[PDB]
This record gives sequence, C-alpha cells and structure tokens, in this order.
Amino acid sequence: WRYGGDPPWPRVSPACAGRFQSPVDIRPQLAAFSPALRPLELLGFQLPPLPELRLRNNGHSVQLTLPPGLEMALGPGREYRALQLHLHWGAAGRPGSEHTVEGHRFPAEIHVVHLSTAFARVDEALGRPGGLAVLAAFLEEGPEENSAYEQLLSRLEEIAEEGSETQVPGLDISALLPSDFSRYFQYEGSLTTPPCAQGVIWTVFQQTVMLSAKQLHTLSDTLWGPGDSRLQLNFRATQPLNGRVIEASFP
Amino acid sequence: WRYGGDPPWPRVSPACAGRFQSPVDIRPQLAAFSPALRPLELLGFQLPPLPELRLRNNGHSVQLTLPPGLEMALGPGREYRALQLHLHWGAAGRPGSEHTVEGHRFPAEIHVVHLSTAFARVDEALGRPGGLAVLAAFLEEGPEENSAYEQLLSRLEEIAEEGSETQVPGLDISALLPSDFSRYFQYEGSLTTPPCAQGVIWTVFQQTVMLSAKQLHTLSDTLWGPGDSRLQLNFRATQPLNGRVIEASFP
Ligand SMILES: NS(=O)(=O)c1ccc2ccccc2c1
Ligand SMILES: NS(=O)(=O)c1ccc2ccccc2c1
Ligand SMILES: [Zn+2]
Ligand SMILES: [Zn+2]
Repeated sequence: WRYGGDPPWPRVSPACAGRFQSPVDIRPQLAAFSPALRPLELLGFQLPPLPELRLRNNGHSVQLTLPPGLEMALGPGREYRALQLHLHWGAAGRPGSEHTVEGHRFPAEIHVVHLSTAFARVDEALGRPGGLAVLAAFLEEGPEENSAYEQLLSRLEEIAEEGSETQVPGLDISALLPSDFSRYFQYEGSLTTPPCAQGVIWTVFQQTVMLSAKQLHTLSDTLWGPGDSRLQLNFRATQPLNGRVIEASFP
Repeated sequence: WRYGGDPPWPRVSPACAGRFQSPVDIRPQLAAFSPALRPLELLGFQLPPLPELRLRNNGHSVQLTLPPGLEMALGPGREYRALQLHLHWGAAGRPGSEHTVEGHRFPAEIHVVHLSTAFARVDEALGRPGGLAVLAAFLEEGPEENSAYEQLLSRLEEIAEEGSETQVPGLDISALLPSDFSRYFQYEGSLTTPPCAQGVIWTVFQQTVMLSAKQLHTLSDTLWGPGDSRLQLNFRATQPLNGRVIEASFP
C-alpha cells in the first residue's frame, strides 16, 4: 500500500471502508465539554541514554520503537503502554498534519501509539473498544530550535533510504509533546493506515509544539519513499465524523 | 460465595478487591454532564411469544436467558447484543437495589447484561474495557400492577427451589425499562458478584419503573437460595469510586 497511489486501501483491509475512521476535522465550536476528562498521566517516559531505541524509515513515516515501561492513563482505570511514535508531515510550503482544526492543516503531527493493558498484543486489540490509544500533537513553526526534536531530526540523514533504520539514544519522550496535559480533544476513530481498525481512542492536544523552519525542512526534505520519490505529504485525507461528537476536556 | 454469608469475596476472587468495582453510590450533583452521551438504541427487544425463554433460579438471582437479535448501542459504532437479565431485591420492608442515589437504596434493580459485538464470547470480553455493558434501572413501589413484570413475577412460584428452571413465553424486554432512554448515569466498573471482572460499562437510568407492593413482595418472598435459606437481600455493598467521575446524559 502507498499514499496517493494504489493498491485501493479497502482492497488491502475492509476496515479502511468503516464509517468511523481517522483523522477528522476538529471543530471546537461543535465539541462537547466533558468535565470527566482529567489531565493525562505519563510514567516512565524520561528514558536514559541506554538502551538505544530503533528509528526506522518504513517508507510511509519515521517510526521510533519505544521500550517496555512507558505507562499512560486516559483516566482512572483507562491504562495503556506506549508502543511506538511516528510523524506525519508535508513538503516545501505545504502543511502535512493528519487532523485539521476548522479546516486548518498544521505543518506536521506526532502520534504516540499505545496498547490497552487488557491486551498482550496489537492483533488482539485491533477493532476492540479502547484497545489502542493514540496521543496526537500538532507541530508548528516557532522561532527557537526544539532541542527534544533535534535528537531525532539530526539522525534522519542516516535513514534517508526507504526501509533503513539506525539506533538512537533514549530521551525524554514526553518532551516531544506539549507541556499542557489537561487541555485536549478526544474521540473514537481508527488507525489511519491498513488495516484501519476502529475502536481507537484519539486524544488531540490543544497546545501545539514549536519546531524551527529548518527543523520542519529537515523533517520534510530528508527521507525517501517507495520508488525514486521523496517521503512527503504522508497524511490520510480527513474523514467525516458521521455523527460522532468530539469531546473537549475544557470549556 | 453467598450474600451476607462467608467466605470474604476477595478470598473467592481477589478481583473483588480491584480499585474500580460496582455497584457505586450515585451523587447527581457530582455527576459530570457530558453532551456526547446519546439516547440509548435498543432494537429487536419486542420478542414474539415463541420461541420460549429459560427462566432460572440460580441461587443468587432469577435469570432470564435472552435469544439472539437484541441489539443495543451506547454510541455510534459502539454496539452490543443482550445475553440475559436478572434482578436484585431486599426483604419484608427492606430495600435491595445494588446502586444507590445520595445513599438511598431502592426496593429492587433490574440488570440487562450485554456483550460487545467486537467479542465472539463473554470469556474474551471479561476484564476488557467495554467488553460487557449492563443497563440498570431502579424498581420502586407504585399504585398499579406492572403488566411487563407480572409475566416474570407470576412464574417465580414454580422455580422457588435453588437451581430449578421453567420456560416462559417471549415478552417485550424493552417494556421492563424506564420511559426516557436519553436520561442516564454512566461509569466503568465491575461485575457485582464473583468473578468481579472490571471493564463493565454501567448505564443507570435516571427514571425508575413502578411495581405494586404485592409484586415487590412476590419478588422478595417466593424464591429459595443456598441451603434451606430465602433468596433475599441479593445485593453487594456500594464500592468506592477511587477517582472515577460518574457521567450524566442530562444537565
Ligand atoms: N498512523 S496511526 O493511526 O497512528 C497507525 C496506523 C496503523 C498502525 C498499525 C499497527 C500499529 C500502530 C499503527 C498506528
Ligand atoms: N450483577 S451483574 O453485574 O450484572 C453480573 C454478575 C456476574 C456475572 C457473571 C457472568 C456473566 C454476567 C454477570 C453479571
Ligand atoms: Zn499516524
Ligand atoms: Zn446484577
């Protein structure tokens, strides 16, 4: 499978034709304030330099495999473990976030994918209610260099080739995410690549993360994908809410 | 295990000492209004007279086995099939609801137990978040005979003995539930007997159903339980929320 070029995605996984897919356009006006949504809690995200982490150009994103030990709670009794994180971006002058706010596409987006601590494996969690949880944050142009992101961005040149990987030192994974864990959107959706299984809880931060224009250029300009093509605009088309209500942790 | 007997339920099932157990005390003024909570959808609940349904004294409750085809949705794509329903009740002038409202115990309580359509079997859903969903309604004393309940209450006579069962005509299961499907409490908890599995979504109707004094007496006074005992007071004490916020579908 590929972005903007066959095989159709439903031919690959029937679930890519589900009614309740991601990503979506968030309209803060139409979002339901629910005071039940408490601040997110992360434990174990401040990793030491060893052991090293695998960072892979899988031809559709740059993915960092996370170690055991990273615990995330959406609430009381809603407990997850982190599996991996990856990035969606655009191209020169073209934004590449997957979610949009009131139609606005941001330059890039980070996904931290988590498994419910009721399941031992992704294959058991797929399509099950709350089986997987993704933390999502927009990346926007700022005037400073983000030093958290520099640790990963400085290594992209080593994995320029499609299907290439390198080992990188552990780092504060929570420093790749906004500082505000209390203000977010939450809805139920899908994986955004085959098999596009439903039952995924998406949590989308209101606060964005700032990278420098060069950082965003390094992200969009370094990696290569299927064929002799740049790895760029690696975002799925926005999917209709189809009657789902997006909740907001804030009024 | 027995009710108000021994052993200690944590000795039978250590799961019964989990942090997120049911039932709970609902305090409506501390409930969180979430507008995302939609009206419950129940299709296929209007059963014809044939085939007949199994009604069973199991020593802990009276249990009606439900056929296939009773579909329930808590939201969009969050679907369930009804498996069975059973009751909780007190004794001569003593109430026996499981859930309580600001400390008030109601005469009796109906539980309609459903299985997520993402799971083929109950044993796969046990302990998984959203695997099971229970619809709970309070039964209160009213001036009139309830004709839906009479279909069950009039058959308790011939299953008075622990482990006896009878076949009853199909009835309209939705006629046992309250008027307004848009008005309910919701939280995540447990089975209220061993094995006390967590991940059960509890929906408690705001509105009650009314039975005659005589009907409530028939419920509390007809059935025999473990040993040469009356099957009465078959409820579990209220359990601490431990940071869980109870949600309300109405302001
Ligand atoms: N881009 S995504 O929704 O965040 C995504 C899509 C497909 C996956 C398949 C397996 C594990 C994690 C996955 C994450
Ligand atoms: N009272 S309850 O929470 O509705 C309850 C208790 C024990 C069960 C055991 C097996 C299947 C369903 C069950 C439901
Ligand atoms: Zn992604
Ligand atoms: Zn029950």
